[PDB]
Amino acid sequence: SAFITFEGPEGSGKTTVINEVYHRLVKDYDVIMTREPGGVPTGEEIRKIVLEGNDMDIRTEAMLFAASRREHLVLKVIPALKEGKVVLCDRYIDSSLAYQGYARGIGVEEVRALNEFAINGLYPDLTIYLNVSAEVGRERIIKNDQEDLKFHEKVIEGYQEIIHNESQRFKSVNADQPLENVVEDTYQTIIKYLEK
Amino acid sequence: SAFITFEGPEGSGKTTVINEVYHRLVKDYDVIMTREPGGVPTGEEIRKIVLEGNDMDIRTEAMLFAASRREHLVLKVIPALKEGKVVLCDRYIDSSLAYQGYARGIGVEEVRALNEFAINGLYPDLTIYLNVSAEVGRERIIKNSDQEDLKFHEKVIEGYQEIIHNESQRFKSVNADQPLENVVEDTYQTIIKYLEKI
Ligand SMILES: Cc1cn([C@H]2CCCN(Cc3ccc(C(=O)O)c(Oc4cccc(Cl)c4)c3F)C2)c(=O)[nH]c1=O
Ligand SMILES: Cc1cn([C@H]2CCCN(Cc3ccc(C(=O)O)c(Oc4cccc(Cl)c4)c3F)C2)c(=O)[nH]c1=O
Repeated sequence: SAFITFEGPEGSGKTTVINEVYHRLVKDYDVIMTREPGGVPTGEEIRKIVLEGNDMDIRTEAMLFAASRREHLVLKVIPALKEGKVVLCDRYIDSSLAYQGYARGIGVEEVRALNEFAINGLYPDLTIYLNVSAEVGRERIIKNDQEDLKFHEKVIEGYQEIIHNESQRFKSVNADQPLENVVEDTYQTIIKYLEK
Repeated sequence: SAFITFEGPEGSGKTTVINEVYHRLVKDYDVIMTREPGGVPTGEEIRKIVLEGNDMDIRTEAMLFAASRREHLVLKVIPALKEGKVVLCDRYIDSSLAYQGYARGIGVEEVRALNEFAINGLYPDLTIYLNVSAEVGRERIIKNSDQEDLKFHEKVIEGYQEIIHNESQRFKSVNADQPLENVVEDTYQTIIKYLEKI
């Protein structure tokens, strides 16, 4: 079994990459695509709070993302891994570190301590980082304001810091290239890991 | 201002004590009494998830108690402390430490790290611990309102003892084995000595 997470800001081609890689992996592996809360009842209710929430305190929001993460991990991810599945998970711990920790200003290590409580040692076996420049990412967003532009840059800066410190499970894919190549590089990286 | 929390297992008479003590304190201090979620909408919606939980994972439950704690602290406690009020809170971080950490088995230090993210340095100035023996506690439950319930009750008490041993300075342990009139009086007097020394 394998627990593979996908990380990157918006405009990184993440949705296209997961769907295309899923279609290629299904030939050889029992594979699933998922994202938090991913249909888990408690997680869905938490997501309703987050999405109905107005001016929510950033720490409360971080704790809700971590609570939906745990529900999705315990009721979806772990049973799938137990079945021998390759789990392709859209966003996990690193999204909270880059968005809540870095971009929102809580502190990466403070958001890490929170998410280590939530995942309780269950780190991904492999994490694909779709390394897009802010400029290409910004262009893909308009295809698919000032505060939004700067928040997007801060998210990327956050991801740079996370990938700088930890580089074992992390595999950076050049997401500035056309999506066909981003898909191919992501596919080859996954196969190399799975076949090892 | 002062942030005073109230802790204890069920059967310690905690609700009864806090109500009576608050009623006496209102006569001399600008004081509010609250508990989580305490009407804060997001906290109330979180409370509904906790209660609707079917064999909920203990870590998710702990994070929901901590998110409810943040909302209640941010919207009710901190603004009252900024207005110079005395804030009496029925259950706070130590309830998570004792129930989720010790009795549920997540570990006190792990639940403490979660709750330190939630409270962001805002520990109580004083914590009243209603120190009821497991035997008096057991009997009081049967009068106010099995083997598994008794064991969890003993574990909650053992947990609070562990927390108090490691952080004695913040706590004031009140004999909760004595009649409720006496528990109220000792709790009220402990709070007065603290309030008149600030
Ligand atoms: C997983 C995750 C995502 N995000 C971001 C990722 C980029 C998009 N934003 C906004 C957004 C967009 C859509 C939804 C949406 O799902 O409609 C959404 O709600 C949730 C997404 C995941 C979990 C939860 Cl509890 C809510 C959301 F916050 C969330 C974080 O800030 N932190 C995390 O840990
Ligand atoms: C504050 C707190 C309380 N408890 C216990 C205290 C003893 C009673 N139980 C059960 C209980 C009883 C009533 C309610 C109730 O409020 O009806 C309740 O729901 C909540 C109480 C506080 C916060 C939240 Cl999110 C839910 C509850 F869990 C919870 C914990 O285990 N951890 C904590 O952090």
